[PDB]
Amino acid sequence: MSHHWGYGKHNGPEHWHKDFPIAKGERQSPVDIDTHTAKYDPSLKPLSVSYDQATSLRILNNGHSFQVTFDDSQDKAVLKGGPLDGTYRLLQFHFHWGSLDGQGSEHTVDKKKYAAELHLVHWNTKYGDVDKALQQPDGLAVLGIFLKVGSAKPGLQKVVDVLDSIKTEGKSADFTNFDPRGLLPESLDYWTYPGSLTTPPLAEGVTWIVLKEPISVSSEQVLKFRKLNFNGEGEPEELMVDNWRPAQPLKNRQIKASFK
Ligand SMILES: NS(=O)(=O)c1ccc(NC(=O)Nc2ccc(C(F)(F)F)cc2)cc1
Ligand SMILES: [Cl-]
Ligand SMILES: [Zn+2]
Repeated sequence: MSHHWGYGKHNGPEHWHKDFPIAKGERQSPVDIDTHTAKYDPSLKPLSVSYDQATSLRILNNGHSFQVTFDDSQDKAVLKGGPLDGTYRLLQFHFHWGSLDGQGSEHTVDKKKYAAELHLVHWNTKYGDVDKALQQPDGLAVLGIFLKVGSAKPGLQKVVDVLDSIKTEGKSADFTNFDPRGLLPESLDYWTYPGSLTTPPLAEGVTWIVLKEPISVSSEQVLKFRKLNFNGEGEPEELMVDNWRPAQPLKNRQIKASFK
């Protein structure tokens, strides 16, 4: 609540700049996507999402989200095309969500907040490892996908099923043989802009690719997210909800759209 960065009144996003002054930088994320200002760019290529050989490893409650990690030693699950130059390897995905269904997303669309947001995090292979990539202005690409409540997303259910085994900070479980293709919406139409990580260290090295089409997840799926805990085992129970950073100033940036 004050012993480490987080999302509460005493350690949340308004405090982060003290340890990470780039929090007040020129290319911070998330942002509000004003759909009427975004520019259709007919020269953007279709996004290429190649996840058929993805090799998942573990699922972890890291005290700020839950995250599924992948083997990124080789080009297995990669993102290419769109605004990207070269090849970006999938490292991990995680979510941000709310306490109620009208908040939880980091990006907004014409100020609209979604119930949650999925981030599929990739790094640029030209830098050899993620640690080096994190120091570059084009080191990372994050594919952001909004979640709204509707019918269940079948490809999310194996994630939901394991959450009770990682309730508290520091717990992990085996999470091999998970196929992230099951998390995507039908359309790959997107907005893109240059930004940052949305958690410390807030590094300004991300090409954001935010899909226009949300996925629908069921009420029961989101309720299971909201049973996770921020705290470690034995500490006062603080439900892991509202683990989202609000929109940051756009400053000197243009958001581009892949679609008219
Ligand atoms: N919310 S967001 O999508 O903007 C976002 C925020 C923070 C990160 N940070 C990392 O993935 N860091 C990282 C992972 C993994 C490793 C490894 F263990 F592999 F070296 C070393 C660093 C990514 C994305
Ligand atoms: Cl604390
Ligand atoms: Zn994220």
